[PDB]
Amino acid sequence: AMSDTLYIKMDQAVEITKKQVTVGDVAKLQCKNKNITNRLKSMKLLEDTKRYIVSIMKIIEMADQTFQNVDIQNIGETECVVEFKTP
Repeated sequence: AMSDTLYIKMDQAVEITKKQVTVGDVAKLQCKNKNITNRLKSMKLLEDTKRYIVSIMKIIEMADQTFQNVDIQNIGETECVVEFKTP
């Protein structure tokens, strides 16, 4: 019986030019099991069409909803301001 440990360090603020912001645009990830971070890196958090705050709990809900035996350890911020450029 093996649980994967996922380490999350979210940024405080992020400037984004893109159409979509993903978990990886917002936080650095580490897991020994790369299937975990590869999937989570790319998951849509939100799509552009000014600034949107992301809660760590949203990312955790997502990981818990996506993955089987993955417990999370939060290393970083709990709230993050994403601001879209291209004005």
